[PDB]
Amino acid sequence: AWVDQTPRTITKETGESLTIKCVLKDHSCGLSSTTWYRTQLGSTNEKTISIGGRYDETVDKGSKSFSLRISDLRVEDSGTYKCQADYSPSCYSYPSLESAVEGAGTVLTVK
Repeated sequence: AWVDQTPRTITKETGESLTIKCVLKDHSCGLSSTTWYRTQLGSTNEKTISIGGRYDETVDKGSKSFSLRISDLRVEDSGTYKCQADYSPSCYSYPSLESAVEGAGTVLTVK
């Protein structure tokens, strides 16, 4: 299993929107949950993104893909974005019991 994250590099203007797409690849079952992270340009700390406000997530099990949309881009949205997909190696047949894979990241530059 691995996650394909697109786009890997992008520049946007303020007030524009970004959609990042992650698709879980080479796995026999669906993903069990997703998480999005941000490290703002200039900083070293990875923050977990809460979905709500200007952040919108759409999970499409079927294509096994999950997408993050950020509205009304601000200059301070600049940074690296990462997606994580949780999954069971055994498709949960073995009790509990998980692993995760993450996308390559998206380097966003606003304005």
